[PDB]
Amino acid sequence: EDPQLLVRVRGGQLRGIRLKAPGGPVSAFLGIPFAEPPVGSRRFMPPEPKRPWSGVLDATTFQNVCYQYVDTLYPGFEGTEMWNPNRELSEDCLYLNVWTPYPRPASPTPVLIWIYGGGFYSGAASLDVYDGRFLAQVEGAVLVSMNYRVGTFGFLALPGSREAPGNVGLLDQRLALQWVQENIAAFGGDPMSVTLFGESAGAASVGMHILSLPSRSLFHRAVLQSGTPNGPWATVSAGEARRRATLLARLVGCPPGGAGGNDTELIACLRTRPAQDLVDHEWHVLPQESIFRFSFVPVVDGDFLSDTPEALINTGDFQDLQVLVGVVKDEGSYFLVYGVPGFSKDNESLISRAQFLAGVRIGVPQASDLAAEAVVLHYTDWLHPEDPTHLRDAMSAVVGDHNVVCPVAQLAGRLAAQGARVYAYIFEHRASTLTWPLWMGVPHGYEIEFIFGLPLDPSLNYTTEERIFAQRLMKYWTNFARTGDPNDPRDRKSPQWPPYTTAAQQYVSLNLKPLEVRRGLRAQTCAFWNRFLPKLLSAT
Amino acid sequence: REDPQLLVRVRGGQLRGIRLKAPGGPVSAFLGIPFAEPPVGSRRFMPPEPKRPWSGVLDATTFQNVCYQYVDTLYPGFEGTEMWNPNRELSEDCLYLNVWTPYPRPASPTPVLIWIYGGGFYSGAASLDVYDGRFLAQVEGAVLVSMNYRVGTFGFLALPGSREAPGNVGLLDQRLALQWVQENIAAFGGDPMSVTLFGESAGAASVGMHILSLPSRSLFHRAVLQSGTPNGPWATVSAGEARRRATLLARLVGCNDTELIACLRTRPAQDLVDHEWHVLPQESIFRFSFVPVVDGDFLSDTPEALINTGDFQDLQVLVGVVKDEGSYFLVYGVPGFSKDNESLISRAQFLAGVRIGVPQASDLAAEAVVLHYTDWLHPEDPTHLRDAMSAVVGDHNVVCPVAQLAGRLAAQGARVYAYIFEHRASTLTWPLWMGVPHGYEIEFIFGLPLDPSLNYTTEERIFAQRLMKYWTNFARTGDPNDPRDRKSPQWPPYTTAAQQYVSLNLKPLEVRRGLRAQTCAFWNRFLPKLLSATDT
Ligand SMILES: C[N+](C)(C)CCCCCCCCCC[N+](C)(C)C
Ligand SMILES: C[N+](C)(C)CCCCCCCCCC[N+](C)(C)C
Ligand SMILES: *[C@@H]1O[C@H](CO)[C@@H](O)[C@H](O)[C@H]1NC(C)=O
Repeated sequence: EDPQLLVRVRGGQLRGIRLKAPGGPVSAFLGIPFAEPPVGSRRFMPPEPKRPWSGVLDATTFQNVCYQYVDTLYPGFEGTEMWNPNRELSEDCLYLNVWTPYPRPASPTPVLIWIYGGGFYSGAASLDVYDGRFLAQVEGAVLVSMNYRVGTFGFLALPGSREAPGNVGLLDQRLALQWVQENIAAFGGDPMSVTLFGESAGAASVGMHILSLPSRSLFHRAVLQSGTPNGPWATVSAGEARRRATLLARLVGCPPGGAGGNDTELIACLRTRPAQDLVDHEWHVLPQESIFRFSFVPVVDGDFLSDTPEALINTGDFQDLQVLVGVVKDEGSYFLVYGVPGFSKDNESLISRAQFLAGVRIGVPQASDLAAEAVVLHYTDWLHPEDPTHLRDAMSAVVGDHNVVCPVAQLAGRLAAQGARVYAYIFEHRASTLTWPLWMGVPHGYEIEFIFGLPLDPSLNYTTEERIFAQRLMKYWTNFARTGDPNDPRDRKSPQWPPYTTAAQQYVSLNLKPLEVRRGLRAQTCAFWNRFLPKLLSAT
Repeated sequence: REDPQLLVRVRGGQLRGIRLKAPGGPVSAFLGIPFAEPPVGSRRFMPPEPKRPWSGVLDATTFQNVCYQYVDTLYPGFEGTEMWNPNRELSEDCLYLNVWTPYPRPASPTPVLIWIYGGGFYSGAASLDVYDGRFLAQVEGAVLVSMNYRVGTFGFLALPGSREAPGNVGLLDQRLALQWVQENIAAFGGDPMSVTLFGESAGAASVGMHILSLPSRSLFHRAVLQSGTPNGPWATVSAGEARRRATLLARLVGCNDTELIACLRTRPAQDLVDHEWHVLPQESIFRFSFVPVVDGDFLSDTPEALINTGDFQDLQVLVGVVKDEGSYFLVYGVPGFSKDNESLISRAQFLAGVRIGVPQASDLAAEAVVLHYTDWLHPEDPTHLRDAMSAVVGDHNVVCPVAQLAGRLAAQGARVYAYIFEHRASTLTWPLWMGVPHGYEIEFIFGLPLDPSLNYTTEERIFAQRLMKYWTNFARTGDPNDPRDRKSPQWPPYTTAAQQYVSLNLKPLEVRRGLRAQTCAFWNRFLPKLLSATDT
């Protein structure tokens, strides 16, 4: 047929499809099974390498989304729907995608592996905003985006157990990585320049790979957008993981009656429950009412993660590492409508003070009273402690800083200090297209469109600057991808992006106006969160 | 034959004053008038008993003894330090007051201004050149009274509940002086119905105490608290602490409460002064040995309690603070600070100094403080660190307690006026790094720049006038604003809602909202909870 859309892989033949990007043709190999479907008695189990196949495996289309909760908060609303599954749900979802430029690159092009985010409970490479055709067509890079097990399926764990040891949604990603290694070669990809890049929980994931030895040998560069492995939401202890597994199990009738004491039977029992049964009780295992906290996520097992990601970034050796890190203007905005009284995407959410005080307890569930006070002290504007507008924006700040920004900063600094070559940024441009209210500004995850290059598509209603902007962004990423320096290669155009350093603390303003270097990532505020607050908590 | 204008008859007898010359004219001055029987011998530690009547004409032309106290020998010969030291023979017999009126004495009853001097309750005197009534008297026509009150062990050593050493006597001395004015001030042309109290540091604390003590409250109508409050970390002590110290000091000099006080009364006054500092419990600064005890008598409850639950509708108050309240004190106990160099310190000193400045803090409380006052972008910059250490001490001990008091008073009916003094005396002898320290506003209020003999500038003289106008207008009408003269900058009341105060500097008045708002919420609201959580 066409040697361009026909490829032999370590397991067998494949057939891609030829996509048409604004600037030209692209080869796309969608739905490549990287592992044997983790269904049946394989559920909660580490993934296994897909067995070799006979004939030509079709790969002209997107596979099934892993089993996960579907958002029903705002039915029909693009702002939420855009994140929901666009393919059928199934426990048989272990496939990855590959975009290569048409025709295949002359020599070993650098590879950009994307890891989607969604609180470790949702997400899919199948998504529109994760369309890696532009970054291949335009920047000529080999882009790979895989699907990994979310929710209970990916992270339910009974630490120490043989049949649900946890973190399998990560081993999924790791397995996709080992694949890209021994197989990307055939797509014109360089198995020597693997640059991982993900947002939210994907970012947190990327971090996990950096912190996990076995994952090291599978990548060389890393980008962590709006998320880290060290936060208050990305991991749970062994005890908590268990307490939530058993509880979820219990709710689903596992085991039935007053029988118990055997984890194997407990999992065996769980393995028989319809997928939707688990998803039904996913949210009932949280210990307190909250936001930006997820039920099933990576666990500190002492295997995939040898110790807390905190303890790891604190004492790891990141000398050789080259990382790109960042954040958006208002991380915490999106999460407010999902459980904080007074907040809706429909009104301006001009909240009362009491609403704000309550909100603080939700957004910071692990906080004792005194610690809550501290947070209130810090975020209240005492000249106007009643102004609804402040209270509103302050709530978004508490959430966004606590969960994303400060942890980012804590990582960046701890990384740089450890030997890493870190680069930081603050995405501040609010897409014109954006359907969420003005009050949320630049919400968690609204940088993707630009990094992926969606504004390049003419049909989509993006402004010309946004297009130029997107290209600029794609440039930084791909540049960081090949070189390990997001800067205009040789061609020293103009503004330079300096490495974030402990002493200097430099990050850049990623927006319409050319680069604009700044110092201190909420330095003051994050000193509160990263230095003080912790000891306030470990006292109370 | 006598000058009819300098001969005054007072309840205890007659007295002759002296005609003084102020820059713009003559002024009458009656100095060293006794208002109490000499608190000596067995009268030591005891409350003041009224001055017994005398015969003949008492000589009220010269200042009297300064109350027995400690003398500041830190920087021998240094004006900025000596300007506060005793300028008359020390003696226990020091209970006298001074009145300054225009010359000739005013025809119409004029508003009285009563000055209570600073000095951390361990020192001070009305004898001091900075507390000179002559300018206020001559330029504004005020009747200015100022008294001496016992300090240190003599005026504040307490064995709560005993008869022979009840404590707070120095505060009683001031009250007695306040009564004396009530009675006798009419004789000089003063109006007993328009008494306005004003003080600085411990002086302002004392003023606050009179506001919070019922008896004293019916002896004045308005008040001005300059860089000082009744509430706050240093102004008062528990009854148990007061006793811990008193008992300790007693033991330190070789001494049943009665039998103890008896022994302390045989000790030479200097023996006491020498040991008064040995009783402090911790390595600190801006923390004094013998201050007002909360006896449940003069002070029914704590000033904190009292300002939170009191009626203050019938009160007009002027409160303020100078731009660099902390500096002066760093020099006294925080390593790395000297008047001689620029005192740029290392983060290590800043850290060890916060424990000096907030001696009562727990490691966590301290760390909370450190976190607040650090510039995390340059946590090592000695300049910022130096400036910051000064703010910790100023905010903790003065600025915030003032903001607290302003809010509580305002909240509970009072009419409050607030300011921040920002001008640095051109003639200032303290290093430029100390900015406008604690006490360097006084000389302007009292009108010293009006004396051409002193080397102030023309602007400074004009400034002094403006301030004297502010104070007197307030002492006169409860409002510091120029009445008829709807001039230019109008000074609005501090309200809990708007939180406005003004800038007292060479430029015209400027209104500012929120007095160290965010920082004071840390000290006032949060720090205490954290403090109690981590307490002993
Ligand atoms: C922004 N994306 C999507 C890319 C990543 C964010 C994932 C976190 C979603 C927060 C809302 C959780 C709501 C939980 N429920 C629906 C159960 C209330
Ligand atoms: C300017 N006036 C006279 C109105 C106020 C003077 C206040 C004196 C400050 C002394 C601080 C001592 C601190 C404790 N140690 C002994 C450690 C220095
Ligand atoms: C916004 O709307 C939600 C639900 O419609 C409501 O709970 C909230 O009180 C509203 N807030 C304002 C400020 O209108």
